[PDB]
Amino acid sequence: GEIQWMRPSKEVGYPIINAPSKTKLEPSAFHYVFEGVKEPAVLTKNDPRLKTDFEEAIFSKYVGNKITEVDEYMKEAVDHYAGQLMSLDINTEQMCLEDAMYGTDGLEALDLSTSAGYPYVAMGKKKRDILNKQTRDTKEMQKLLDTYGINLPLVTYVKDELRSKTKVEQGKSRLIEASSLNDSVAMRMAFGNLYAAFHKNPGVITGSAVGCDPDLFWSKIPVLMEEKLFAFDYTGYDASLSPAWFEALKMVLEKIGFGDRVDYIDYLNHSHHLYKNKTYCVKGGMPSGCSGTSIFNSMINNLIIRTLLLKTYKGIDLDHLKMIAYGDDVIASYPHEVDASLLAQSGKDYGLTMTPADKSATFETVTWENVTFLKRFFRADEKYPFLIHPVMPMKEIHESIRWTKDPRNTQDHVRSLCLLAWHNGEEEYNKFLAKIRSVPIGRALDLPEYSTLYDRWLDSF
Ligand SMILES: O=c1ccn([C@@H]2O[C@H](COP(=O)(O)OP(=O)(O)OP(=O)(O)O)[C@@H](O)[C@H]2O)c(=O)[nH]1
Ligand SMILES: [Mn+2]
Ligand SMILES: [Mn+2]
Ligand code: NA
Repeated sequence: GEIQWMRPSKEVGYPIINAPSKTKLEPSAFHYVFEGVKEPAVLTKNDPRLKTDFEEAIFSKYVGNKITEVDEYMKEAVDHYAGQLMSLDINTEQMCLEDAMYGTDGLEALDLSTSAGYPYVAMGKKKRDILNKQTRDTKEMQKLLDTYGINLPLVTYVKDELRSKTKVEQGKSRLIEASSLNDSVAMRMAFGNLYAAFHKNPGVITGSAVGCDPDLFWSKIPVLMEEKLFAFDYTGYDASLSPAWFEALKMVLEKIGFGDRVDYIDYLNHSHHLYKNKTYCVKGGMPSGCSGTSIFNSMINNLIIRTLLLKTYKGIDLDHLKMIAYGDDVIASYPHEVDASLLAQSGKDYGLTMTPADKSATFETVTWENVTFLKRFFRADEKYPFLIHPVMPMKEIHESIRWTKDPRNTQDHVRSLCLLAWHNGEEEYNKFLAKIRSVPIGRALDLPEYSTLYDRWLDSF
């Protein structure tokens, strides 16, 4: 991913975009009952905390495009992966504007809370002003489509979330590249059925975990994995992606019956962006707020891992590559051990910064004891070991609970944390409930007891 140019939006007929300069995050009722070292990410260039140019820091994620074409390995990876997906019978039909808007089996309705992007975010129009769950009115959308078309600029927003102290001082705030509602609707129409197929088939055949339910899914994973596990995390995956990777992606779409709309993928690749008063163009890089981002990111990852394997271990049997990805996050396995550090090396030649899974200092052996996927661990239940607990560290949970965006969602927010936490064991969960109930707000919430959660879990399978 690399920025080709950037200049004043007025210089090209575009309005300056307004983005709140104030975080919605504020200390919560539990701010002092729990330990935490994260603060609301920098949202503006002014933020007193800064220690380097904001503007520069945020965009540095666009490290450049390391590769130019789709080499032999990438092509073989394309063939093999496209091969597996072929065994899914993925319906190649377009998705009717209705289902694409209010959802259907295997796909949720568009999210009404998130932006609507240009031009609507500059005309003042909002999402609830275009559709409604009970009506399922295509007409209003339809008109806007005919009126403004597709391929509309991406409105870039700085993401309002918690970040480490360093990532604050280095203005390393993450960006949300929101795509116009039109575009999103189009893409959901073109790739609607693909999305469903994936959401409904998390596993090693899609090599995707998107739309999965950790409480149930963690138990199917080990069965799917091969003997030896390997993993690593990417540094700025999305932005590092070169145009070649998008092509490989189209080659895959093409082979599975979507050669039809591979055009849409071009839009994610060669991007048109609006950030404040400035406008820029990006060659490569996956936009963060786009319909399919998650899935396409995962499909590309299936291609990447296959590529570095064919390139490094000639003769390797991909049919025994068992991997599951979720965007940049991946968990893989092979009958034989492989050198992650070595694969990481080939990664650079392909423009990817891969590192020891979980900020390790070095690439060590990956085991069921130390492997994590989605920040979660795998831990067999003491009473019925054949059931696996997805275990999120408490530190993460402690961090999230010390803050709040909307006081009216404290019930839902804490409840959620509880659904993650209890897997850390009953003793641990109770200490958590205890502290929560050590202040008025907590004591007022409706939280599930350990035994309630654990039983409900046992029956869920
Ligand atoms: O809205 C956004 C923006 C960014 N991202 C994601 O954030 C990633 C980069 O933004 P991060 O701040 O998470 O950096 P990092 O995780 O790569 O840092 P390290 O672990 O390597 O030290 C990208 O690779 C993309 O997956 C989102 O998921 N959503
Ligand atoms: Mn990462
Ligand atoms: Mn990740
Ligand atoms: Na881009």
